[PDB]
Amino acid sequence: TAHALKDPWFLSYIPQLTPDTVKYDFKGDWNKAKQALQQPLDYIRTVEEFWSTINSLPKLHQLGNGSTFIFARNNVDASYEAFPNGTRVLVDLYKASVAEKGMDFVLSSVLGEGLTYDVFNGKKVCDVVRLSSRPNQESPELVRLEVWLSDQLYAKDVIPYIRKGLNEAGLSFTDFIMGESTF
Repeated sequence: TAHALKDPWFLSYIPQLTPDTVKYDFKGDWNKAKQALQQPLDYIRTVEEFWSTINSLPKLHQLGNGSTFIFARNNVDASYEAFPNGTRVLVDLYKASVAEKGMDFVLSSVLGEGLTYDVFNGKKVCDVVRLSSRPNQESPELVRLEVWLSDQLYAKDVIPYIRKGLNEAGLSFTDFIMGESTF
């Protein structure tokens, strides 16, 4: 009937979340801007819900610069403070079209627990996936995906697995760039 995910995931939206907008809100306090700007969207509990939610998301680049979608395992807080020995595997997707093929690969791999059994040996290292509109002068449709890891030790294994998966999803070397930002 309804095919339950290993864990439910909470989907949230932060409109035009830029490092400059946190000046309008409390200077230091991130929690203030978060409580103010963040909108809840969906609670994804099943595979059927996952695909309706994914295949019904508004295009990131068509929402303003800095606009962010957050998928949080068991409704956890997507804050860097929550994962002290953690990191975030970055994927920059240059076109709007490739960002769609890339998001499908990464979200199915994470929420579908592909990463868990292929890279983490059954451990739930990933609890957050973030997607944001990050245009630049050269790339107006630029989208950033972030795969947050509980432990940095797995990043060196997550980067080639995601890269191979993206190349297998039909993305070339120029379609995306792999990155890493520690916590």
